[PDB]
Amino acid sequence: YKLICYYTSWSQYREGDGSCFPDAIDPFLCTHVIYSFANISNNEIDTWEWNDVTLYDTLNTLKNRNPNLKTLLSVGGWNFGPQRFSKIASKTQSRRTFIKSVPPFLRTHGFDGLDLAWLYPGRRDKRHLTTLVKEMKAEFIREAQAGTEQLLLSAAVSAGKIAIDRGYDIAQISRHLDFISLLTYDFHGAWRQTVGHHSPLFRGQEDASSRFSNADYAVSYMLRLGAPANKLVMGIPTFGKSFTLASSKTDVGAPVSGPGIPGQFTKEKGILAYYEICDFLQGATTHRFRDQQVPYATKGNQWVAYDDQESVKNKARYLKNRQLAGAMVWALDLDDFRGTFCGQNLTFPLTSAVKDVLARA
Ligand SMILES: *[C@@H]1O[C@H](CO)[C@@H](O[C@@H]2O[C@H](CO)[C@@H](O)[C@H](O)[C@H]2NC(C)=O)[C@H](O)[C@H]1NC(C)=O
Repeated sequence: YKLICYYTSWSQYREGDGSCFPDAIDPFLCTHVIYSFANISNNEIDTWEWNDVTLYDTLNTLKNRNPNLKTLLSVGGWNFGPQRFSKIASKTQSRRTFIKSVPPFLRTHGFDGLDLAWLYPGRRDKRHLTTLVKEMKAEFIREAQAGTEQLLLSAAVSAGKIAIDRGYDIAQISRHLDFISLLTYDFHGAWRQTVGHHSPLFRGQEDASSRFSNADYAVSYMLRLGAPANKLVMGIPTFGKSFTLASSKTDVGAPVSGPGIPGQFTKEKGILAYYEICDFLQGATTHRFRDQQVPYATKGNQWVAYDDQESVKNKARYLKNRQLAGAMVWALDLDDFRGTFCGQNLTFPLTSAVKDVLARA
């Protein structure tokens, strides 16, 4: 089973214990570590942060302790304009330039592959994505003739039904990609004036409208569109989504006035790291959706949808029963990487729970 873990560049700037460098990653925890967010300049892959080449180097040295560990560099991300991605892939000339620039860059910095994070091609890009993947893969095949191990090619793909139907030719891209990470953790979030969970496993016999907004439906739909199970990786989040309540109501359908207040370390409205949630829970009321199989907590006027060891173990069993290629974890740096906030002196408690179930079949 694969365990694919993202590390984010910007996590180094978090004050105090929140600061996270690749140095803190356990080399034996994951099978693949993906460094998040390379840029594109002058139609060529490029660094993002001022100290990226140093961090690339610190990350890739983990391979000295675990030579089976693979690393990938991810291009794109949220702060990357999808329009930008769109203009690059649309034009054979800018696209071929981008493609030819990738292998040498990957080789120079010690990466084993490229992860595409085009965050949402529209209906007009569907065809250009297919071309980009096809041609990127053909280039990696050619580049291996030089005697070094073929570069891996992956993509992060939306788990939203409409997003899938709109921008992705799954049957076509699946044959060229080594694995596909399903972003099954954005099924709700502040764009609605209600409370709700962003990563439920099952539908929730309760509602019925976006019967499509759960992990299970996303997985079944992808299988149906032609993605082979042995290439699909189910995303599991290590962060939570917070909301500020508009009333004293806390149950399903409770009105909302906006995202929750920022966490002391991640300083981003609407999101809390798992290590911040561990602190939040002290004095909070915990609940669990029986049908969706995920918990939530409340304290004062703050409502948090998150994943704990049990929800994470559950998702992992589920991907096991469906014979998927493995799990993807978004943000090693949002998990308790120091292992000093969540009671037990256990480093990476969410990710480890996942690894433990996987070590099982
Ligand atoms: C990522 O690359 C882009 C493209 O080079 C950079 O954006 C450029 O800003 C330059 C100079 O700062 C301006 O003249 C352009 O208008 C910008 N273009 C775009 C697309 O933004 C961008 O600064 C790079 N980002 C990082 C973090 O390095």
